[PDB]
Amino acid sequence: MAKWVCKICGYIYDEDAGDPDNGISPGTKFEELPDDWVCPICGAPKSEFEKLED
Ligand SMILES: [Co+2]
Repeated sequence: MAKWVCKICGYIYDEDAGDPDNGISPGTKFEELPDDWVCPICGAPKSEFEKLED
């Protein structure tokens, strides 16, 4: 699946890994993350992520 980078801290949201420590199962698309999910490292909102693709 796709990977997204936090433009603040460099955390990679890997859709294949999800974010289970914060309620997100592996395989959850970025678009499907709750609106108020934040970067688990720096706390940045979803707005600050960019998808890693051309
Ligand atoms: Co971050």
